[PDB]
Amino acid sequence: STDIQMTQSPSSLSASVGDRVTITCQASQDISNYLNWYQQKPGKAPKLLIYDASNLETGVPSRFSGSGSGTDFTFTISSLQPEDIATYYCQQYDNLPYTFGQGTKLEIK
Amino acid sequence: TDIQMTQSPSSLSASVGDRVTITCQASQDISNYLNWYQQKPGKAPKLLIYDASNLETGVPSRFSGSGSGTDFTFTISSLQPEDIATYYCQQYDNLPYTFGQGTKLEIK
Repeated sequence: STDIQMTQSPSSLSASVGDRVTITCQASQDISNYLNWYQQKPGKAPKLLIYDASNLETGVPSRFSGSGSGTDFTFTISSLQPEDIATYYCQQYDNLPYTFGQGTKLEIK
Repeated sequence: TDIQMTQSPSSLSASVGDRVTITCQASQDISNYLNWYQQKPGKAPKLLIYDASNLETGVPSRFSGSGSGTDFTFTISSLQPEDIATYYCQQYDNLPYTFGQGTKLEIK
């Protein structure tokens, strides 16, 4: 088994407050729903937002969502807020080693 | 109810060739199910060590991990310039698979 590569796009984006943010990840192997989305702010650890492709982690605002199963996944922020400025990552958990996408750095326009 | 990983130190500085020692404590027994990731500046975290002590492909021999249960150590035997990064432990005994807070390593 080759390590699973997660292809995340875009690498950076800017948008305005309220805008819809759309990030994609494609897994190099079928990973079912074993895909998480994390938010990382400077100097902090990744924080789990979406687990098992589409489940909202406790305490996380509902503007955050995920979809997909198999190889193609999408993460959405339906209305971008100032506090959401961070780098986001997809990560797969189907098989060790757990692998991250390359990240998407968000900024406000 | 999520397992708390207490990683220390938060940051350190050391010299090329020095021994770097990072610890993680789990709030409950996680057997051997501990990962160590390296996150180089601007990059995603990359898994170096799994099952507490097993090295991934291409990880050089200066990296090691030890411990079981609640008490774990990550060691760089001889720090190299390319090792400057933030390191994270992660338990994968019980979902969610929670992370330590990180250790930011710099050169003196």
